[PDB]
Amino acid sequence: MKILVIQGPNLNMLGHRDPRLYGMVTLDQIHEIMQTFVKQGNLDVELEFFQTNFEGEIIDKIQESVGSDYEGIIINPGAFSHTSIAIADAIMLAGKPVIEVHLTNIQAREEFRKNSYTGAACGGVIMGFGPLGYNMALMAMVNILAEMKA
Amino acid sequence: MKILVIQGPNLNMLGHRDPRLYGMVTLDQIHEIMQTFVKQGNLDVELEFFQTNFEGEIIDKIQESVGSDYEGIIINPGAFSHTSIAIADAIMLAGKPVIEVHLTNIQAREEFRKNSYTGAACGGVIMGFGPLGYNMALMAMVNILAEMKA
Amino acid sequence: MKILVIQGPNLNMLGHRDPRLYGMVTLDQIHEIMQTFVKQGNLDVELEFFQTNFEGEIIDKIQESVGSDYEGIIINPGAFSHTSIAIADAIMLAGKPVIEVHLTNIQAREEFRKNSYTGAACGGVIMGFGPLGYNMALMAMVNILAEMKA
Amino acid sequence: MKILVIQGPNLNMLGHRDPRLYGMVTLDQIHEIMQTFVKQGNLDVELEFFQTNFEGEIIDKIQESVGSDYEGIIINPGAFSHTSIAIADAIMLAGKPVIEVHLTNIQAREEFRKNSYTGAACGGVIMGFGPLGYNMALMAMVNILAEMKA
Amino acid sequence: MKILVIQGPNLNMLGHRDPRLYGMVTLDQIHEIMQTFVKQGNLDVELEFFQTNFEGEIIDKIQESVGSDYEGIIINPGAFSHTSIAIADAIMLAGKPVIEVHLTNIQAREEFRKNSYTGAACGGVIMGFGPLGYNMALMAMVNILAEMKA
Amino acid sequence: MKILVIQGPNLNMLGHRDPRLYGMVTLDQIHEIMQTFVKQGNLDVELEFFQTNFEGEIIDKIQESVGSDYEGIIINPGAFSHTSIAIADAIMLAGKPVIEVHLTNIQAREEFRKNSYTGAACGGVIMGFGPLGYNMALMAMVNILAEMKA
Amino acid sequence: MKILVIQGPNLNMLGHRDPRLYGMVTLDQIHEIMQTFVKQGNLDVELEFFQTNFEGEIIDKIQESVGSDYEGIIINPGAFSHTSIAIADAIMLAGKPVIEVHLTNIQAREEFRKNSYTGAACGGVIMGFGPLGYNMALMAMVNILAEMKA
Amino acid sequence: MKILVIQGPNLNMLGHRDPRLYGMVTLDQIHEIMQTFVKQGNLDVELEFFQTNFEGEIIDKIQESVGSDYEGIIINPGAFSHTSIAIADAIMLAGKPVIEVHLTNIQAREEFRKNSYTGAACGGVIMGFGPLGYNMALMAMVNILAEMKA
Amino acid sequence: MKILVIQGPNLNMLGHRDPRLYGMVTLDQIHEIMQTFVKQGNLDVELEFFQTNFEGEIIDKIQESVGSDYEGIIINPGAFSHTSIAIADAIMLAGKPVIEVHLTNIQAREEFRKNSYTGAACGGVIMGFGPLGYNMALMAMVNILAEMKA
Amino acid sequence: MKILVIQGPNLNMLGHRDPRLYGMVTLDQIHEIMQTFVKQGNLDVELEFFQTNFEGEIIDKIQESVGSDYEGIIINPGAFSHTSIAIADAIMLAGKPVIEVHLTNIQAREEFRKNSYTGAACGGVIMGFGPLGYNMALMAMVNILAEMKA
Amino acid sequence: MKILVIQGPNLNMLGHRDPRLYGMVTLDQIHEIMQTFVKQGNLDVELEFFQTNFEGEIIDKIQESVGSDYEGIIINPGAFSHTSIAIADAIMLAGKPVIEVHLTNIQAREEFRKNSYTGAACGGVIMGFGPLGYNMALMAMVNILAEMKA
Amino acid sequence: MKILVIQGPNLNMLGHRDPRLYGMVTLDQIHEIMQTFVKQGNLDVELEFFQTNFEGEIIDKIQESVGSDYEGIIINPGAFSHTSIAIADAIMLAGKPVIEVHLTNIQAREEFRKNSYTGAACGGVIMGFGPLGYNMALMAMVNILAEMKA
Ligand SMILES: O=C(O)[C@@]1(O)C[C@@H](O)[C@H](O)c2sc(CCC3CC3)cc21
Ligand SMILES: O=C(O)[C@@]1(O)C[C@@H](O)[C@H](O)c2sc(CCC3CC3)cc21
Ligand SMILES: O=C(O)[C@@]1(O)C[C@@H](O)[C@H](O)c2sc(CCC3CC3)cc21
Ligand SMILES: O=C(O)[C@@]1(O)C[C@@H](O)[C@H](O)c2sc(CCC3CC3)cc21
Ligand SMILES: O=C(O)[C@@]1(O)C[C@@H](O)[C@H](O)c2sc(CCC3CC3)cc21
Ligand SMILES: O=C(O)[C@@]1(O)C[C@@H](O)[C@H](O)c2sc(CCC3CC3)cc21
Ligand SMILES: O=C(O)[C@@]1(O)C[C@@H](O)[C@H](O)c2sc(CCC3CC3)cc21
Ligand SMILES: O=C(O)[C@@]1(O)C[C@@H](O)[C@H](O)c2sc(CCC3CC3)cc21
Ligand SMILES: O=C(O)[C@@]1(O)C[C@@H](O)[C@H](O)c2sc(CCC3CC3)cc21
Ligand SMILES: O=C(O)[C@@]1(O)C[C@@H](O)[C@H](O)c2sc(CCC3CC3)cc21
Ligand SMILES: O=C(O)[C@@]1(O)C[C@@H](O)[C@H](O)c2sc(CCC3CC3)cc21
Ligand SMILES: O=C(O)[C@@]1(O)C[C@@H](O)[C@H](O)c2sc(CCC3CC3)cc21
Repeated sequence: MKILVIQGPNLNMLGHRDPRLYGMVTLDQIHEIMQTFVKQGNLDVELEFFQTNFEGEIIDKIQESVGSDYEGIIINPGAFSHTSIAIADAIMLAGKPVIEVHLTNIQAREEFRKNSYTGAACGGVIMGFGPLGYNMALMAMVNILAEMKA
Repeated sequence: MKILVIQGPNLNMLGHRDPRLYGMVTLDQIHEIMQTFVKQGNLDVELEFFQTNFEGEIIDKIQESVGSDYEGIIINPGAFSHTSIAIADAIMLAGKPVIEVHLTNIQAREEFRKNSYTGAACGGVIMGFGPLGYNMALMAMVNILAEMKA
Repeated sequence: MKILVIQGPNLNMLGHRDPRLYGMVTLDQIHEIMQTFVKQGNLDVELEFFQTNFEGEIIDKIQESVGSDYEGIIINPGAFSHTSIAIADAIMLAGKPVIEVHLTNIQAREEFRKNSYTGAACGGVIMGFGPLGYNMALMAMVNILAEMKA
Repeated sequence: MKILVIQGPNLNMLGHRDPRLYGMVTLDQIHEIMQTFVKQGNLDVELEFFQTNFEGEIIDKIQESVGSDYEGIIINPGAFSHTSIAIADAIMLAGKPVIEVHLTNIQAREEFRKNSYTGAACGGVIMGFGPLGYNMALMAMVNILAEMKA
Repeated sequence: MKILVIQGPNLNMLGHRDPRLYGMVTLDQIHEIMQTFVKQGNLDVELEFFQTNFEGEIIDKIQESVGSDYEGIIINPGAFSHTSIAIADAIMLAGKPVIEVHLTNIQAREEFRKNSYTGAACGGVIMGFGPLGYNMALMAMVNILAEMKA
Repeated sequence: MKILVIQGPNLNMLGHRDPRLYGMVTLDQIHEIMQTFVKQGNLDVELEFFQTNFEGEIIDKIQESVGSDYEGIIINPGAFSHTSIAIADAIMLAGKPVIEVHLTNIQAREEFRKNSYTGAACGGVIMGFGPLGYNMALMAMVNILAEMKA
Repeated sequence: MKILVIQGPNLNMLGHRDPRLYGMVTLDQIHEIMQTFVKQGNLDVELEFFQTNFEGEIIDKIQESVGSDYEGIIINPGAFSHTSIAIADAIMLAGKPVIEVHLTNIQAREEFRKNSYTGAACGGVIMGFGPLGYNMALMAMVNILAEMKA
Repeated sequence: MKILVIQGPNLNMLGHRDPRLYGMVTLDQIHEIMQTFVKQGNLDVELEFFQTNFEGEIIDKIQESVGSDYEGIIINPGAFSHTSIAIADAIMLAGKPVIEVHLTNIQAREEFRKNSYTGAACGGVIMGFGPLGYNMALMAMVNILAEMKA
Repeated sequence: MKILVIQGPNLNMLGHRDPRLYGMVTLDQIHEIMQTFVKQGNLDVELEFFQTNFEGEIIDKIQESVGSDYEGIIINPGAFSHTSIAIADAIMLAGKPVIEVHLTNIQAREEFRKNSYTGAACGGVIMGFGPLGYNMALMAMVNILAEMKA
Repeated sequence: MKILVIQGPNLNMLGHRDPRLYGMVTLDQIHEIMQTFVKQGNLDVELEFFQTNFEGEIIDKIQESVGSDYEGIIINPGAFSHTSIAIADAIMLAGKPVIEVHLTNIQAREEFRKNSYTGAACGGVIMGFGPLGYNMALMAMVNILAEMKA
Repeated sequence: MKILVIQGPNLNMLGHRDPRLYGMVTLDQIHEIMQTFVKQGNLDVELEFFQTNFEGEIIDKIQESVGSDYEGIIINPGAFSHTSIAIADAIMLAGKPVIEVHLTNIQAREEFRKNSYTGAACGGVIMGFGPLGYNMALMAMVNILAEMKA
Repeated sequence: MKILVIQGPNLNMLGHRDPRLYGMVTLDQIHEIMQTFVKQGNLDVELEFFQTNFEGEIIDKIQESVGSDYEGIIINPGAFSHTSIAIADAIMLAGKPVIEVHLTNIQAREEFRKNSYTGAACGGVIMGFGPLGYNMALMAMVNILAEMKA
């Protein structure tokens, strides 16, 4: 399985800004942890990582995934979760499993973070576990894709 | 007349995804149908087609149209219809006729599709006719631009 | 094809009142223009025109259309667009194509004009083209009814 | 007892349109069933049936009932339930028992059907039993009018 | 001056129903009082009175007034005040002074009576004076029409 | 047929408190009246009555009904109608006919009583007939269960 | 009869500012016109005029009116109409007739002017007649106070 | 570690009702799967399982957990997620990690399921993975409790 | 006088959890303080204390109070204040004085705590005084019950 | 301790107007009762009483209290409770205990009385006990100020 | 140029209360800083400073400014920004430039501070710069008044 | 100090489109005016100017500023002010002073312009001064950065 990991606006600043709220582990470190989760698990998974601050680049990437290459997406759309009907539509149209991850619990913050157009379009959502959420999503994606093969 | 046809996020997937809702005619096929409508009508129209998943590329394109080249725009902003005040402002500022087209009837879907900032900025709106909407928009634009010349 | 053209409350005052907003072309003139569109197109269309200020007369007329006589409706429900669930239900129940036309762009006026119960019930909606909208609707209806025959 | 049965907009299409939602029993058939309920019950009831798509005709009829002739009303105002403050006022002013019936459960459909101005004005409301609701209303009206005589 | 007095749904029941709220003076009595106000004032006014429970009949009547006959309207639209965008549009389009009267203070009742589409379209509104409101409206109309002549 | 009659919070106080609004007939008296309706009708119905002030006891009881014993439920959830998504879900999951009864017209009281999650989940709803509503519900349930057998 | 005329915030600028919207007749001129209406009518009325930009001074004045001196109030609370629950309470507590006047039609302006706490507390409201509204209010007050004496 | 697994209203019907939406795996089967996840992982975890349809029993259980016995809770509050401020407070007061699981994606259903008072009180939330969500929660809890020990 | 003191969900954790917000005085300590207030005052009061996390147990207890034993209730419904229409109805139906106490100022916290269905049903409400509120309520209840005896 | 008792708009009319709702005890009588509560209690309290219908006079008075003279405020802001952010800010800025009292239960009246900006700024709120509320507030203030000294 | 500086409710407490949020610079100090800005700039400006906690005194002052004396106003209406339609109207009617200043960023605080009726009436608004905002406003006013002279 | 000036969507059209609302001074002219303000002031400021119609390019630029090069940002996000939570987050995360400027008063336009996510994230906001706002922002930034150095 190729699994695409899409990281949205501002995620590249992880570990460098607002450590109180988002922690001290960087985005690159999360990606190395995900690799280690696959390698140590001997999972038949190839991870591709992609970060961007552009809505259009997320949509382009999701559309790129219409192919025999990629079998699922794990996405943290950042602030676009709450605003991007376009990304939500791209997810709906992807026709492959998509899992949404948030570092924080978006039910427990400002009112404007409670809506997730993208999350509503995803099969499942994981929030509030920090970096561990991405490993949870990896566990879940492997299990989903194996279920679909069976 | 040069008429610019702008197609927004996800429109490039037409005919390939969710055929139940959006049909089996591709974006390229719609564009060939529009050309055929002009050629068979002997209309003095040059069509330029542009698709993008980027809000900023739509705005750049609309601004590009401030010129003796282009006389009107037919636009399907996709999901940005409901979210993009920036595109709505660009339309307001274009100072040339703009017609909004939607494949679907955005009054008859989710509540979040009912608002169209962009449509409110356009002279007219056409929705719910599938690909035929673009030919309706072409008919209308030709008639508007001929009225303005008179 | 028999196509029924239903014009709602206040439409009979067109061309005589508020010309700034609704123009100087009368309702009778629009109807003659629609005929000319059919005759010059050699379209196999018989138009029937009906105007009324009564919700109940619109519903009676729509129900009248349950028959081998009429194959589609083009309707401008006027202000009843925003208020009449009853007309919306009649449209839903008609089981024939219905197209809604507005002279003005009802996305670009008072907040109370944005809701269209009737438009949500229609296959398609055309707004903001003035009288030309009715010819667009005629073009569209002919194409829809020909598609259904095929 | 004279009991007036008022059937609102679109009810005359019952059994002929949207059978999935509203069933295959016609309005005339419901009225014959109500008669049979009275005759087989030996109830001292004279039914008068009235259907109309006009709000004003419902109000005129309700006002007609200010008389020694009619002792109660069973009404299905159709879509006017949700919109007609005027009919609600007529009901309030009738000074005789009025029972509202809906074929469908208007709590379980679109948000715009949940409000019933007319139902709020009625003594009681019955919804979601299809045609049987009218017999329930008949049972209830007989019992109410007998209680009032005692 | 011909002044048209339009009385909306349920007004014909005045004095006969809910006397606690609407009083014991009938509609016919109000009309005789208005005549007496004109006659005793030696006002150069011809009153025409019209009551109806039909929205469409109000609109037809208002349109009838597009003429050298009638110079102003005093209207109590009843419950249609709160619902009828169509009547509000007819008033806007009338191009003659229109005054709205309510017997009751519609600011001091149910929340659903607070909106008056028709009142917003009228030059002025009078509410809460019972039958006296109509004489106030007559005083006002005479003064307005005399100001316009000067 | 076994028919389960579930009476929710505060119903056990009927006839003892607030007689102006809820009447002077006790809950036990309503239950005896329902029995008499069955016995005098020679209906093949076994009634089981259950009252509780506990949401969880209502849900437990509804789940108890997943069995060859009980064929339908008549429920007055009291105030839980407006609040209990859990009871609404239990009703949805019951897979047997459920009818909601209210003594009062919950469209005609405080705004907070207008929502009925439970009523939306029920096949039908009866409100505003006082104790008679339960007999109406019994009539209806017998007719529904006989229709299902046929 | 002593009639107190209370003029609220900004009314003292009438005729001097925004003549397009509020006209060119000053507050002092309106007061002289009201006197002339009484004198020419030989009405047994003593007018007292009071203008202030202070909510507390309006309330003090209204309370001052608890006395054999003053029999009614005509009030234009200006912008306090929309905000002042305190003035609304003072009006409720006055136990004498109070009539609210607005120069403009507060149904036809900004959304924030539509609410009138004070108007809801008044017996009647007059709006949209400019200065003439005050004479209408005077006519009405005389008639109300004469009715109360009878 | 003792981990308490709390299952709320209606969860005991899993696998027996509405399999389309909630699947065919029973609650007991999920619990055996969780045990197998611990046993096969050689995790130092003792699971305690508790299901109830009572809000008060959930709160009692959570309070029971104030002790050296239990170190974390995995909870699916069912419909109480959307309604129970009391359970949310109990979670806040527990002073131990709590993870919320939903079988379904509560962002993608009825509007009334979008609010989760309980989820906002939890450290993290997992939704839309069916039974697998509970294993994800187990993975997460073990990792959280191990982090806290370090 | 027997005075029933009802303490709702989570109150039994007082003094043990979240001392910053709710203080360090336990529920048992508050109850001993209330006794001391009665004993030192030589008040003719018998206190009965009852805490529960169950809505149904509160309602059962309130209904228990329909008797010559208990003359008033002091209640802190906890989180049920904001949610429980059922408890509010039980209070309305109790026909004895009920006083609501909150430790905290529920006007000064989350928006979801501002509504108190139960408080609206109570004669009076005391909030924000911590444990002292219960003594204030005791002072008040004694004075109310003595006034009723006179 | 000097305790300032501030009474807001309309409170000076207590006992003279609307006795049904606000009772027959005057403001002066409440103040004498408060004195008697202090004198009979031998409390070391000096009361200062201040009533005004002016928002600005309340704010001036509260600011006056920034001094060694006054140690706490008991305030009934009347209708300004619901409207005055300015008074709420003055309370926040006072840096001394402030208790809000309402005669009536402002949770149980019009929707517009439910918001209390001032109450949210106060340490505690007492409502619905009539004049007794002020003695409750006095009891509470003495206890608060004694706690602060310790 | 005479420039009037109006400071609203509570501003006189600046530097003495809540220094964390509003700083330690007093109102008098801000006024001396503004003078120094004019003197050091050799600006042809005469400053007049006015602080008050009374809405009516602000309106009186603004009206005072209708004169050859004063050419512009810099205003911080304090909490009246969010509530005072009357002050907003006075500003609209002033017919001279008015600039609104807030010490804090009123977009970044409580929801109830986001609305500024007064700010909407002003030419420009400055917020969130503390005392420096007043010097920014002075810079701006000088530039505006010089532009108007040219 | 390096100060970054970020200009958002559509700002590049300034002076060329809608001069009535946005004036005739171009963006390049504003930038030259800002330079002149620095040069004539002998301010130790290096301005960098950046305009874009892309949300992602604004975020990239803001992140670019995490460096010893740039010390503050002046931003006009255009229409993204009202929509872009992503840009608001980037501003929050920048950890350097950011000032928002709008040419127009966004409190005085369409309702949809009133929300500014970005402005809420900024230290301060300036609106309604046209091009002068940018010089005000420059004055302010210099003063802020000098205060931080001290
Ligand atoms: O919790 C999450 O994962 C969010 O998706 C919630 C979003 O509401 C928010 O915009 C953001 S911003 C962000 C990266 C912040 C990093 C430290 C620089 C993550 C998220
Ligand atoms: O009906 C339309 O034309 C819409 O503009 C309505 C928008 O709400 C929606 O986001 C989308 S997505 C889309 C392309 C979908 C294509 C099959 C891959 C079109 C539209
Ligand atoms: O733009 C349209 O076609 C509308 O359907 C929009 C509706 O909101 C409105 O009530 C009206 S009124 C009207 C006839 C006005 C004619 C000059 C006398 C048309 C319409
Ligand atoms: O369920 C009901 O009885 C309703 O009153 C609910 C209303 O919301 C609705 O407009 C309609 S339309 C209708 C007649 C439909 C018939 C098959 C042609 C009934 C009703
Ligand atoms: O106060 C008024 O004049 C109203 O226009 C207010 C409307 O809200 C209401 O529907 C009605 S109904 C009515 C006639 C009632 C008559 C005794 C049978 C008048 C009015
Ligand atoms: O009208 C009904 O049947 C209601 O279900 C409506 C609900 O809103 C309400 O909580 C209550 S309370 C109740 C029992 C009251 C009994 C005299 C002690 C019934 C109901
Ligand atoms: O139309 C009315 O009478 C109003 O009461 C409506 C209010 O909304 C408004 O604040 C104002 S301001 C005002 C005096 C304006 C005068 C020319 C300086 C009157 C009114
Ligand atoms: O998806 C979930 O896990 C939910 O927590 C979502 C809730 O909104 C809902 O009430 C319910 S009902 C339920 C058990 C249903 C079982 C088949 C009988 C689970 C849930
Ligand atoms: O302030 C109050 O008294 C409240 O009634 C306000 C409610 O909103 C809240 O749910 C709770 S929770 C609670 C007990 C908390 C105890 C330390 C474990 C009290 C209350
Ligand atoms: O109940 C209370 O104490 C209130 O603060 C509630 C407020 O909403 C109301 O404006 C008023 S008016 C008032 C004095 C009324 C007196 C008999 C002349 C008190 C109050
Ligand atoms: O930030 C501002 O300038 C405000 O105008 C915002 C308003 O919302 C607020 O009421 C207040 S209160 C105030 C003076 C507070 C001083 C330390 C005693 C200023 C303001
Ligand atoms: O007033 C401002 O500075 C705004 O930021 C307000 C925004 O709501 C709006 O989208 C726009 S569009 C714009 C550039 C318009 C230029 C003439 C082509 C500026 C702004």
